[PDB]
Amino acid sequence: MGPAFEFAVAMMKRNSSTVKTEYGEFTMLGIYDRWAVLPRHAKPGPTILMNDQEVGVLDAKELVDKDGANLELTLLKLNRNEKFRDIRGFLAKEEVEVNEAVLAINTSKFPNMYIPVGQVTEYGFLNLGGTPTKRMLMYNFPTRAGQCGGVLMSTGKVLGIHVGGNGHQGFSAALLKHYFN
Amino acid sequence: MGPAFEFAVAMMKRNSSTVKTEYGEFTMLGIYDRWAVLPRHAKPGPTILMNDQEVGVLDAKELVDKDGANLELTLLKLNRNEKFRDIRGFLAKEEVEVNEAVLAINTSKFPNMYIPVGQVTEYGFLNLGGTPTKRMLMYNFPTRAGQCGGVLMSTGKVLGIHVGGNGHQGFSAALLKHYFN
Repeated sequence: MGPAFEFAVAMMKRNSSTVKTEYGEFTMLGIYDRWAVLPRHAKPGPTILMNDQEVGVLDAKELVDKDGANLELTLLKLNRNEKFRDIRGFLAKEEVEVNEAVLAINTSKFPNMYIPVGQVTEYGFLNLGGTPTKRMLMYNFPTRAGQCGGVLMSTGKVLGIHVGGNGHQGFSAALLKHYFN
Repeated sequence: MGPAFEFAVAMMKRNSSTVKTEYGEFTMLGIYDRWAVLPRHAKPGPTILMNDQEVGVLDAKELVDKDGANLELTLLKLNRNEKFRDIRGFLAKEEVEVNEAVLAINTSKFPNMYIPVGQVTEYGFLNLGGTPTKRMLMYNFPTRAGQCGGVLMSTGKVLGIHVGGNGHQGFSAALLKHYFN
């Protein structure tokens, strides 16, 4: 658990920011270059607020699988000079299962908070409030709203982005390496 | 940092509970026997809610120093059979300063959350919203309300209880071993 928290703290400090869209405040992870990811429900507009400063959004991809199914992630390309530390080598080729994960949240409502969720299992398919969603990861933790965007991590691995919950279970979209080109 | 989080997680799981008084929801730490501590502002009544079950409060001591100054902690003795794991040997004789601390919160608004606050320094005297307060510990973290009661920890040490903040600084009351007799 300790090494996962140590990994998470350094990761969040280096690659995470707090983002405000018209739909709420979210944790955001920069992946490489000027590309980041948000949970789909952040519905970013043509501009976002990133650490309280206004930033233009050049592109927004709502990710779906080959048979069109919802993946619940939105990739965005930001209009800014500074480049994200490349973290693509932390992203698995496929769904990671682990016995000890930490979920990191970085917003106003949850500033630098970390949650031990323990075991993460590829749950896979999920009807996420009406929408057929795939590549879900599940862990047991008493969900609240505003955790959306939280980053799911273990030692050396960024596993996914928190996208939903039901009182004792949380769901992350798996953050796969191939999303990133 | 990792060992502190590992310490905190096990400590919270063993000795902490979520408590509702008429003044709010708070993290509570059981110390030994049927004695626990709350931040003063929890103002517990003759009964509390502890993990959603009603519990009688046999005694409540608002702690002050020898010259009467506010210490911002309330000790309470609970009317229940189950005994707290004795954690008095984790409590320092005097104010602990450390370079890496973790603040643990366990309520509905913040369920099993952990925050790296880094360096804790005996700040000592503080005018805590009108009240002259002593034996304060200070750390830098972007405070929100509902963190009251949070438990401040490092590897092997329970340092204090979170009692106040101002946007970038948090304050804990030092949890001294001698309070406990």
